Amino acid sequence: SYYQRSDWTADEEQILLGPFDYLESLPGKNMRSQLIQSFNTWLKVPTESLDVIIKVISMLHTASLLIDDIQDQSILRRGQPVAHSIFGTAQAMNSGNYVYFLALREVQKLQNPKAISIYVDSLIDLHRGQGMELFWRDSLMCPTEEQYLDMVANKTGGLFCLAIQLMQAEATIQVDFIPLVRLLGIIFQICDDYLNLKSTGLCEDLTEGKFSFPIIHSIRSNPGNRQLINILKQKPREDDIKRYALSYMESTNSFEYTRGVVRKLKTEAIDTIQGLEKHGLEENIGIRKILARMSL
Amino acid sequence: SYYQRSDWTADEEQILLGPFDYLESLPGKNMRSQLIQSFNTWLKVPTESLDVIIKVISMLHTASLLIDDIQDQSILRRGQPVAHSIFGTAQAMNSGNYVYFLALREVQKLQNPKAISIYVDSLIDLHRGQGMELFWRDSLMCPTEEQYLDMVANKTGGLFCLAIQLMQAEATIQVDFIPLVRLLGIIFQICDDYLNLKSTAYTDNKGLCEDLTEGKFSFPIIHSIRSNPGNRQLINILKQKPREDDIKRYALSYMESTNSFEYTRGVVRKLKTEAIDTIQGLEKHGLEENIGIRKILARMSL
Amino acid sequence: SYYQRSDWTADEEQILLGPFDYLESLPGKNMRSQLIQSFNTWLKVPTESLDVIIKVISMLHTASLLIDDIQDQSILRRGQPVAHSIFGTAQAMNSGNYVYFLALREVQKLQNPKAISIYVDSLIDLHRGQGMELFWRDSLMCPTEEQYLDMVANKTGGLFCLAIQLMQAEATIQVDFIPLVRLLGIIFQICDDYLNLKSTGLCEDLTEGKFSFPIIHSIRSNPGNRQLINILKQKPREDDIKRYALSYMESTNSFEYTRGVVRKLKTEAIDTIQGLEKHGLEENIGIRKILARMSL
Amino acid sequence: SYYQRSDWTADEEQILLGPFDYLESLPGKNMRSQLIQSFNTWLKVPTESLDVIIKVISMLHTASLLIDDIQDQSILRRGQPVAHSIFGTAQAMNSGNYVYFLALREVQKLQNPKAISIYVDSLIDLHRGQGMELFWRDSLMCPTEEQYLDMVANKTGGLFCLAIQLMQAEATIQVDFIPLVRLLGIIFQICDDYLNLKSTAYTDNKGLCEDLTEGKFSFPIIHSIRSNPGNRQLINILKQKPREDDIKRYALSYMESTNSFEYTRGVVRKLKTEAIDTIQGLEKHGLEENIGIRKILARMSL
Amino acid sequence: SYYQRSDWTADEEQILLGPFDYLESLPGKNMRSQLIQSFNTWLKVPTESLDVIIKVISMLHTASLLIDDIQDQSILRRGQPVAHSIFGTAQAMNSGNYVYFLALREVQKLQNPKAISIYVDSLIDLHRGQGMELFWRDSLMCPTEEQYLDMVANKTGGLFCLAIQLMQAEATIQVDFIPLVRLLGIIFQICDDYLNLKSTAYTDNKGLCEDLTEGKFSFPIIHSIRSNPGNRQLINILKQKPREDDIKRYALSYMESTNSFEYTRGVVRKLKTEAIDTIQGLEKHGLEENIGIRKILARMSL
Amino acid sequence: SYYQRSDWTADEEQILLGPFDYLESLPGKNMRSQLIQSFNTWLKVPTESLDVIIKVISMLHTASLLIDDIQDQSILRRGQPVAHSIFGTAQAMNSGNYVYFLALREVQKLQNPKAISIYVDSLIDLHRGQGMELFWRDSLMCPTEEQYLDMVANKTGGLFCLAIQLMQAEATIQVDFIPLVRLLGIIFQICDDYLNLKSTGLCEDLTEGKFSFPIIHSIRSNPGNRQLINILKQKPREDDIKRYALSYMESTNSFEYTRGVVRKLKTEAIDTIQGLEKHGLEENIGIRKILARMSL
Repeated sequence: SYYQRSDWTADEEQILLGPFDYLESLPGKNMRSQLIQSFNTWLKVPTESLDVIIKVISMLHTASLLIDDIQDQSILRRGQPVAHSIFGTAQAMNSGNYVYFLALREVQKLQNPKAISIYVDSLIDLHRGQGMELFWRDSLMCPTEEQYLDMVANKTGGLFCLAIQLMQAEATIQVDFIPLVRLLGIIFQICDDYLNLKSTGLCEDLTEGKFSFPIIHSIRSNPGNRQLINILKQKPREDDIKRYALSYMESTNSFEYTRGVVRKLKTEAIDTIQGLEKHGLEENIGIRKILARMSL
Repeated sequence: SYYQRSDWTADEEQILLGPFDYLESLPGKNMRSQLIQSFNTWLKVPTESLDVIIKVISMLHTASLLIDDIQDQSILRRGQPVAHSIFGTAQAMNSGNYVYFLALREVQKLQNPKAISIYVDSLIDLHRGQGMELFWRDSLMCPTEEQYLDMVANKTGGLFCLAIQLMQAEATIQVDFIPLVRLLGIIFQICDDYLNLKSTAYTDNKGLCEDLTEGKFSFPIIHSIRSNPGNRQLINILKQKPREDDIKRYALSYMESTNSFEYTRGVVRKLKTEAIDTIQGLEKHGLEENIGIRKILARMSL
Repeated sequence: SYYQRSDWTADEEQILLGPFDYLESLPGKNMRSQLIQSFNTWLKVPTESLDVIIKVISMLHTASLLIDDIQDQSILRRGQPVAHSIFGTAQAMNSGNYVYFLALREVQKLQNPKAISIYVDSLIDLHRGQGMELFWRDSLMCPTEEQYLDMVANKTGGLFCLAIQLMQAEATIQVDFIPLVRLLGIIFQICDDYLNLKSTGLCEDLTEGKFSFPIIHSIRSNPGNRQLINILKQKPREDDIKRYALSYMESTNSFEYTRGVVRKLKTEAIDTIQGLEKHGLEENIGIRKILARMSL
Repeated sequence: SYYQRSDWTADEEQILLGPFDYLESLPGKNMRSQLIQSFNTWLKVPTESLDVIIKVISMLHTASLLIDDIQDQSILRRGQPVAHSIFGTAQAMNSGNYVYFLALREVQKLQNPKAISIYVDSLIDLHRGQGMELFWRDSLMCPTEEQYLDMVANKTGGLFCLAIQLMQAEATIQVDFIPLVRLLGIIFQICDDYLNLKSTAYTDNKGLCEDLTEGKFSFPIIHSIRSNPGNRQLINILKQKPREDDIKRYALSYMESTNSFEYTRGVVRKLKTEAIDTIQGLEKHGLEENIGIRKILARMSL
Repeated sequence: SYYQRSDWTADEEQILLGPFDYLESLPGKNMRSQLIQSFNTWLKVPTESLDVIIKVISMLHTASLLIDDIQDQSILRRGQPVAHSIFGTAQAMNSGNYVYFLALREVQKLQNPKAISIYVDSLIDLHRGQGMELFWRDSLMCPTEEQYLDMVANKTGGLFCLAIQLMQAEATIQVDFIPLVRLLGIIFQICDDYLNLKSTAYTDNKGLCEDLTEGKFSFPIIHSIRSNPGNRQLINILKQKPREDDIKRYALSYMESTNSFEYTRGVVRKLKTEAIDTIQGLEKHGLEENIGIRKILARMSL
Repeated sequence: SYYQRSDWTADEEQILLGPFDYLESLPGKNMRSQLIQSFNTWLKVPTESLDVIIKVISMLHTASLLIDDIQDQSILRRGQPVAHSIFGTAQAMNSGNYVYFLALREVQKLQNPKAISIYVDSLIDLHRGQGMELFWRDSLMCPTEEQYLDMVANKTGGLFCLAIQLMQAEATIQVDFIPLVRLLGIIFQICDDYLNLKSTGLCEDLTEGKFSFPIIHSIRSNPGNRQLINILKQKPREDDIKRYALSYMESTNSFEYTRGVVRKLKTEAIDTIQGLEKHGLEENIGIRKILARMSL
């Protein structure tokens, strides 16, 4: 009687989604979507469910950008200012975790008894990946390549795998695509690492102190030289430190090593793609295109 | 194959849970699990289900402390360092949101279909309340008391309501206890606001007037700001996020001049009366007299 | 006997006027002066007094730059470093307030019983304007256009009006020019706001968190979007935040809105100028030129 | 018309005066209005004029505290937060200079033509003294004692001299009291310098040795620096602007080793003797014996 | 000629030595010059040579405090400000390395050719130990206890060993005392590590647990970190370099739970027993019983 | 028995010399070496000793760069990032002071009874010079030209003189070259000061607050203007402050004054060089080349 509970208003949603709406208004390379499209060539998910899945994955992806940019302490995002440099850390963080749960509500629309478990297991894999990455960063402990790949499997596989698993759960065909999906996420992340250092901020991964795939190679290629790992500790904003690091990683042949690893991995994926097709699946051009987009 | 997927190990769980386990080992008031037990006098949920519910609510509560101490830039927690000042904010944040989803997995063990929707709706309300509170905070706009209470109902209420709705989902009695529990969450939050400013117990556990340092528009702060809009001293103090004891001291003195601490006591007094009436009303409809719930209401007092 | 009061020396003046002499040595757009010249076409102030007034207004103008640059936390001034980044905050502040009172001593040379009251009322209007502007800035409270204009009347009218009022007090003609003078100061300030965002630091008003005329328009044009007002709170030094804000203000048509307001205001001034001339005043080319200088 | 000029409102005055009103409500020593009253025994200015003078001098004094606390980067004021740490420096600064001109308007009410020139010359001296003090401060050059006293005569003296010159302008007696009042302002400032370092009353009101934190070349600091130029410890401490109590403590200890606090007492002793002689001299020329002025001199003592 | 070379003056020495002289005037424990005197019972170095040795070792010790307080970012030293917080780091650093070479010049006065090589080898060991300690520090890698003891032998041991090797070079007795003195330097450093955390005497002289603020992997810290690798709380605290007393307090509490302070006492106990055996062994070979050396061993104790 | 002293390993040397090895891997203008070569035309030091001396001087020079960059708070070094911005202050400092003593061990290889005294006296002169320079900087006390030159004699003469003195101590000829060596170091330092402000970071000496030769001239040329010395106090990172200072030093004719001083000093050196040659020394082309390299 003294307290009268009010309904939630459009204006309040608008406030809560400010950081989220901002990010969504920035053009990006929409690739989770193309990945969904080219797996749908095989899975043929009914349209009403595919739209639900696409919206769930868009939401989760954007929400996790809000959070990752805060936790990585990035400065740019699709070339425009990072969401929390407009709205502040707290509202960006909370906006993104809010969207995690709007997405779960959206997922409930599949009215599929397995969809909740699929969502939970992905979000758990997500944070498990991002947690091991923060652990190495904060401890200055360089992982092995193998350790890095298991982490990437979790933390970039998480949403890749989430999308395809939901599609699988809504489709009639019972082929297991997840191993291939996980490969593509690993390739995607390794390419990302490479492009962050070699492509037209300058090497934001160095500023953030991240043990990325080529940085790992360079540090371990000659553990007697501690210049690179010490640069990571400094978390350098300066272009002159970054340019020096870049140059040292050239001397260790680490960009050549990464290119050859991506080559080896694309070859496994094509081989795998051909396996599924030699077993009664339509030839998939769209997925070969996706895999060509990653190349460097 | 080049990639050889591996199993998650206990050593890795331990890393992921470091911040959470740190917080979990500092002693707390356990209001929430005592509130559950008082309601279980009426709802009589079996032990197996009730352990799950208690575990889910305490996972979610610790998790959100992890996150809220970061977003509030708090310094102490249970009179000990905030988790993120040991582990850093990134890992403290990630561990906290990780646990949100460990708790979702945990509530699946009820194999109750209403349970997922209850969980979803409550996490949503949590973030809605927290989101409006940060909005006023960052914009320097003082809410009305009514707006404050709507937000508290979502933020603090959302987790009280989650605990009792899960119990209701696990019980066959068709009484709605949620209004009562929501009322208790408001009373609890207003008491918390008052104590953040007026007690050596909380001033030893979170700092002298940490709500001032954070710039939070709490219940007595709102009252004192709005009771004399021509004086901007208090809201300017909030803008400054003072760590100094002298500013906080002056602000506290100012709020006594506005009779705001008395105003709050009076409000809490009216709400607790409403709470007792509600309890007595439920009991006048077949329920046994509930001493535990009277004792938890009591232990929210000044 | 133990204390012997010493005279004030040229060397000490030189110290006290260091920040002031520095600013005066930087070329600027000298417009208070042209405004005085083109009103003198009508007022014909005797030369000895006009020189006193010109010196008083030069002093006050430069002194208030010393102070405004500190209070706004600017970084550049006429392209060169801001006075307090050479001399420090305290000496720049004190140098400027010192000059306020040297000017009052200079004003006493008019030996006009009204001149002191005119000076006091202007300096009061000055600080009243700058105080409401700090109040909105520090409180994140966006004023209305109407509120902003009353503030500008006070805080840019103050020295405009001061100059013309002294001239009026020293002249024989009794025409009231102040309403027109105040209009011109409002036009001058709105143009300044526009030029601060669209012209060749980049949008120093965003860094300073100022509710300027186009920013006000943009914020209020769509109060459901809080991106701009939140950028103001951040007080951004980064060019990427400023560029984004700039772009958002384009989308709200706020530069088009400001241009049309300045158009409307120039038309009132010409109309007013023509009124005074249709009542026995020389046709004033110089003031029409001044008003053309503001255009955008 | 598009522009519709509006009147200044009381709500707006209140904003403009927030910092000033804040300071004005913290209790002070009221040396200045007591000094005026002692001189009024001799000058016998009518109440109406004397209220104006007292109001002008207290407006100007509060205003310049607002400004000086910013320029000195002070932390406390009358044992309370500095105005700018509630209101921010911009508004605190603007409000302070605003009041300078409210006071100019206020002194116009004497309708005394000498009054404007007196006001102008004193504000000029104020800024000249403050300006030399910042110059030594920022350049790390220690003045001589003589230069220090010239600057104090302008800075602290300028506002004592303003109060008594306005009274002289409102009186027909043709005695010059300004030399005496200037002497009193020096004594007052030297006492202030000593007490900033040597008293729990001022160390509770402005902090432990706040003059050190600010880097001010005060009277005992100058003496101690110059008495042994081969030791640069003290002047290097000034350069550092220490907030830590340990540095300030060490510096205080150093200045005792230089007998600087004794040196100051001795100087203050000589000046107060000169002050009494001057008073007795004025009284030996027709003026009634002035007990009040003897009591204010007394209450400047250690 | 345009350039007219000039002589170095006492005024300039005084500047160069300001930081050094500041430190030199704060009272210390004088362990090192007492250790020299105890060994001189056996080595019986003439007074003239022994004064030189004592002067060289105390120059080098003060110099390296100057430098180590900067590199460790220490706050207090002998319960007084660190030299560089008066003089700034540049001058404090330069003065300290200056003195390293004044001491080299000073040791030349022995006109002993072994002396230069002894000096060189010890300064080398100093920097080797300090260098490994910063390496672990900055990399966040906890050494093993064995690696810690190797580093301590170089860093703290290097200056004990320097003092006694110079004495050996000035004596004709052909006994090797260096193993014993190195052992004493380890015991001394482990005691220092323990006391940095567990005594109001050292907590009043260097701060509450200043080793935590600095991130140093000291003896009990290493033990406590390594005794439970699954808990990363302590090493994460080191990473944070906490100045707050609450974090340091929690970390201290954590290390008690790991029984690390007991572990250290036990280690120090074993080393002191080894030290006594060594002494007794040397004495069983012609040397007179040495009470002084037993008393300095004693005064390293808890 | 409980403690077992371990030997020092290559891996540990590698750690301790990390900052040092880094610096040595950056190309620099190798001039201490050319100075040694062209004095060896006269001194003809036996090869085995000349190599020892060269290594000692290389070590000391690089080590003192590690330290000076920390104490000056520089940011660049031979165009690449400064050593302590990779390794941190403490390890760079300690790496450099370690090398001081490795060099002393190296010097012992000359097995020359005088070499230790020569080393000590140079290192003392070094720190005496750098100490007076920090004293003026930290006290804002502008030295006289004459004071500055005595300081430079110590702090840039120190290693110049050290090199030639060791060569002298290892050579058979007994000519005293030190006065000429000291002249060349003074010329070298004055040229350095000039080039730091006029040459293609921008005026790092202003950022560091250094009283260099032209800055000294400018400040003292008109002590009534305190703009330059106040810029020094600010230690400006901004290019706009530096550009303004640069311009003010132009107006004081201070770069013209420095060029004329260097002219006067080169003329003394040539005159001195010709003296030594008119007394039985080979004509030295190499040293005239060195002296031409300094020119501006």
